[PDB]
Amino acid sequence: KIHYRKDYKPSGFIINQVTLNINIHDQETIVRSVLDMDISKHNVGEDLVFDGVGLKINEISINNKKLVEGEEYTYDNEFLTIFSKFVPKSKFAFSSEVIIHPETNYALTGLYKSKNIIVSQCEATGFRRITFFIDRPDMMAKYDVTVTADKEKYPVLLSNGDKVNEFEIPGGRHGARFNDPPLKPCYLFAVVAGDLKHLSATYITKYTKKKVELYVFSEEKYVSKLQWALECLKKSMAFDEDYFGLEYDLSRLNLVAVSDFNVGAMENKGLNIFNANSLLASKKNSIDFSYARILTVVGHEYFHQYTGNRVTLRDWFQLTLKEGLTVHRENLFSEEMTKTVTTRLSHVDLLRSVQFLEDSSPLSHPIRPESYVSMENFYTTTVYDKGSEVMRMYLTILGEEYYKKGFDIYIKKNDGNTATCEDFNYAMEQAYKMKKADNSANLNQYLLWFSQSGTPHVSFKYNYDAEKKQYSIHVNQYTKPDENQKEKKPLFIPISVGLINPENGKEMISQTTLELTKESDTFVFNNIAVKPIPSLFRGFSAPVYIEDQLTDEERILLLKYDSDAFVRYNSCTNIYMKQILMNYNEFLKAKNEKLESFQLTPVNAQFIDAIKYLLEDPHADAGFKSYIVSLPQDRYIINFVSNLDTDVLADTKEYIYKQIGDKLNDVYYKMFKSLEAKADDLTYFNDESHVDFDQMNMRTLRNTLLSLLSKAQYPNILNEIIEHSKSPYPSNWLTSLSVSAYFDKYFELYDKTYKLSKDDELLLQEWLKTVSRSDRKDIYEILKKLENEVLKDSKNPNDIRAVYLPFTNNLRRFHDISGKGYKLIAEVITKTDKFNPMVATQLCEPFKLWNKLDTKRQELMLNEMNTMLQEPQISNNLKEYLLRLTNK
Ligand SMILES: O=C(CNc1ccccc1)N[C@@H](C(=O)NO)c1ccc(Br)cc1
Ligand SMILES: [Zn+2]
Repeated sequence: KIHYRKDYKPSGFIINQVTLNINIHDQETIVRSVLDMDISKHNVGEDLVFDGVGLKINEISINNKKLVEGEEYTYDNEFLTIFSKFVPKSKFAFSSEVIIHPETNYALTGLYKSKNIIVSQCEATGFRRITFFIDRPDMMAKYDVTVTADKEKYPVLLSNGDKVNEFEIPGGRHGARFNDPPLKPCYLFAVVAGDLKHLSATYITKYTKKKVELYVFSEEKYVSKLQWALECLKKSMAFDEDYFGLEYDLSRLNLVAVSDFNVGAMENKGLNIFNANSLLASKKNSIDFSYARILTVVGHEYFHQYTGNRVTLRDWFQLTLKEGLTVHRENLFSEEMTKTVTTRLSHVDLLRSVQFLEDSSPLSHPIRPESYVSMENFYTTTVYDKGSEVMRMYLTILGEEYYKKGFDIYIKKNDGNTATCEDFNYAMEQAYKMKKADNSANLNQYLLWFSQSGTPHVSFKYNYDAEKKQYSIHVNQYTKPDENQKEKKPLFIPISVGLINPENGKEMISQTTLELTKESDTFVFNNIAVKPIPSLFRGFSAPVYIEDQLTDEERILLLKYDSDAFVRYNSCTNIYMKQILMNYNEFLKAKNEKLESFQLTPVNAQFIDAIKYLLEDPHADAGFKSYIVSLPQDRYIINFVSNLDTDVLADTKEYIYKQIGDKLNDVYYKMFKSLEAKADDLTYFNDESHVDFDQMNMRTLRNTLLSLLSKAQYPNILNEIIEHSKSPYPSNWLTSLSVSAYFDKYFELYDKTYKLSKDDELLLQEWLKTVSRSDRKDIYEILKKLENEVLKDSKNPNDIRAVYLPFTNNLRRFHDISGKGYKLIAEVITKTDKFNPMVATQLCEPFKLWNKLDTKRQELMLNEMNTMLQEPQISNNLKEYLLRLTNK
């Protein structure tokens, strides 16, 4: 079945109360469920159909009358059908007893066992794998849940709500009962059982002065890695209080880390469950990246408590209303807490690489799709990250004060209810009306951000009249037709702009957000004393392709002197892109024409001079510096080249990196040495509450320079590499492994770092990733060694994703013209699809650009997707993904 957004219809049934008994045994888990139900005003006498996947039925009843299979109900392992003739006309009880098997549930959806912890994952459609339900988010009910288990193996028992009873059971078993009176959808139900250890704190809310208990749990081995998460939770609570004025409403919040998890974390009410790699860190055993990941993922699930949990989705097509909005709240949080410009830059760099690729691929979809078949395939960077950019533009358009007023309208009008994207637009419209002093002004055009797929292109032309002191910015917007809209309409595009005086680098006009609402417009500015350089889309103010039509000399001057971090970064990006496209076509012609000699256009010398200038600026940001020395991401570049030949791109990037290194390697080396003291400062190495994002950026800059100097084979850099391997920080010593790929000591540092990584589950996975991404000529043999010596038959999604996905970014080797790379990942996708369809679909990520490559590689990748499509046991998830991806 394909579900279409236009076909939403309230249920003809009501579920008022869920009473659950989940009894965990060694070989099986027994779920007894009583559903206090009713007939709704939309009933039309239909069969009572519950969702129920993979359940072994012991018995069902209606009003303590056991139902007979065949004459009274059919169950096909997916839908339980009780025919209307046996369905009461008033308040009735439906009860069932089913058997499920968490120990062998390797799809990690529903109830499953992660190492020695039983844990649930119910969003989107996992609750029906636990018991029968009308498994859809508008079906709101009260929950009363008892869990029993062997007490020695499972001493800690958690579910939603208040623990109201704890009782011993003969046979060394024990039980706990949890009552959660407030209504919730079933995807927010959770249960956890295990030998869990914890850190805890008490938070007192800002206004009600309520005492909230905060618990963070892990397995005993890793309980020393919980401190940052707890700190991040407190920060998230303060931020929503400080920025949005929202307080936590429950008496307890639990965070739980498990080793086996399909995604990052899950916002189950009062019982947030996390991938261990997004909750656990320690400075001895984690790379720097973990600290920003934990901060964002803890924040993200907390912010869901309002945007997702208190204000609910009517239906799954509204997904971006909770995910896009929560990512937006997440990003505002991280920007505030890290206080570095590279936080925002990192979100743009993700959007413009990953999400732009998806939105020009055959998978392109608006942030509110009109249909789906696999609800799990709905969870995408379009829905999340373009969703967040659409959510963020409300704030750009409105400003902080009226944005907060509109957000408050939304929460006040809809708290405790279901909502839709239109509800949010309406709340923002009310704030737009107050801001414009015009109650006729509206945001109806803005709704197209939700329904229109594809990335708008925004282009510029300029005019300066020197005698008139008059400056004109002519703007054009354009979206390519795709499979979702033949004719694209103009969106409401807010363009944050400044005007830079090229003589002194000063701002020429006040804060200004151009509201482009037509396919084209001309914005004129008077009293402009000299010809300015425009600073366009400051902060990346709309999710668009920016065609700035500036000269490289103009872009260099913005890069040196503009006030906005993103426009500086983007101006640099654009200079690189111009060079990349030029040298690419030059390498491509020489290859196509079989030239025996040929020329390459060198990198702009004034550009290199500007990079040196900024690198030598003591007062500049170390994180920003590391962005300017890095060419754009390969998946950003691919949006600008038809039939991209990856070897020619590899040769292009190589030439450009070499050109710049040939001028700046001595600068790179000087800085790498002068940065050591502050970057590797150990003063707070044993304080897990002390987290310094500037210092971590300094290490990123050192590790970026080290990589450049190593690839360049800078004299005696191997000494620096070996000394780096001795650093206490894993970002440093795992960096020493990857950059030693260019040297004969690689396999000596392979063994050294493995021995340092093998005793921590998460640190080993980072090691796997480092090996996987190593720029090695023998990388295929090294992956085979990982498979045989380390990965083996692990079904842990973290292990599989660590071995294979970084490798897929290896431009020369993953795209080896034999197809051996496409064949290797295809085999892994098909093998993984037999037990975890969602992760199988994640492993298809490299294929998303398949139709953007040279015709030979297009054919290689298509052949492999057609082979996976032909596997007789293919999951629905994977089949539907690959059918869409290949346009079938
Ligand atoms: O962990 C992440 C990371 N983001 C993400 C992951 C996959 C696809 C798109 C984005 N997302 C979780 C979230 O949003 N928690 O609040 C989540 C929860 C359930 C389901 Br089904 C899917 C994702
Ligand atoms: Zn989320």
